[PDB]
Amino acid sequence: LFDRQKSSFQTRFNVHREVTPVELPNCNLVKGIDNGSEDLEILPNGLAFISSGLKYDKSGKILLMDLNEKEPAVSELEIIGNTLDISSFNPHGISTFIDDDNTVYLLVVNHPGSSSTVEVFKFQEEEKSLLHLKTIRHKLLPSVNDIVAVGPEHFYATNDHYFIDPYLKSWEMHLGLAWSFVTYYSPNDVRVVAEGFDFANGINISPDGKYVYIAELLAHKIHVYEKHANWTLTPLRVLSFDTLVDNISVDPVTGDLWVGCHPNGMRIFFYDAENPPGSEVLRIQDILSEEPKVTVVYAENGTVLQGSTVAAVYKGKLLIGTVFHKALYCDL
Ligand SMILES: [Ca+2]
Ligand SMILES: [Ca+2]
Repeated sequence: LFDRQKSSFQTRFNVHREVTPVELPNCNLVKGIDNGSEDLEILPNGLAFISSGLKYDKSGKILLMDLNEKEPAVSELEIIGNTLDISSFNPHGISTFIDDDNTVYLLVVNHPGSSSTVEVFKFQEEEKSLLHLKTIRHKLLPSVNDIVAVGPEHFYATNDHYFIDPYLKSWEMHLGLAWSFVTYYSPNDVRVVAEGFDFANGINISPDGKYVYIAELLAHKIHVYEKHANWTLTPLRVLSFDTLVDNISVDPVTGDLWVGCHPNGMRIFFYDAENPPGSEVLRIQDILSEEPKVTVVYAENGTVLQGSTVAAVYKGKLLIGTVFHKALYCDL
């Protein structure tokens, strides 16, 4: 006789939340993005990569925007290589890593069918193209959501579920088992570095490499860890929010986290065109201090932008992307 399941479900999914709008000046929908912009990452030179076309006649693709232009226009990056099947390319989280000779690597979570891999590409800037280097999969990478690169083929990955089969995983989620987990992957060594998560989702790292941040979507929490020289993670603190936190970006200059969120779990998980999900963007400053300063920078009911997952800032501008629909480019 335990209504505990119903009340635990109602809080994880935030079932009655209604967005308090927070407005920005000069918001423009990005021309050419209509099939999602689930993750994005901006380089220090202002080039932004965006994954798009995620599925749970328009393919998965990676898009490029040059945010130094006054009206940035998106372009599709061509994938070259014969080691990747691009017909099933279905991109999700992404990360970059810039090596010492200045080579830019792009890592992309890919879901061909219901499996996960991480695809490593080298960015060829002049040609506007991604050279495929390699496809990574692993038994400890069953259901990958996002990664943060710490080398050309080294990364921490979140897995949003423990199970791969879609029936199993959807039950796994509804029951609140919280068996999802985080994996450190390298050529030499692959191991679980944290576990027990209710829907681990965004992940990122501080600019000095000392701290890893992990979003726990359905617990509405961001976990902060100290990252050791040997890649171990030790819990340092946990932030709680009243919203479902999706992808984390890090401002390289200050270290602030910028977070894409879903106010209402029902509207994002149980989709319908008559009642679309809204959007919400959080800024988090001084995440190690006694009180982190948390600010809603943008929030709206979804009549302009539906289902924000990610946001990042570049030179006074905010770029926001979503799981399945548009993207928004605003003044701060
Ligand atoms: Ca990412
Ligand atoms: Ca995500």
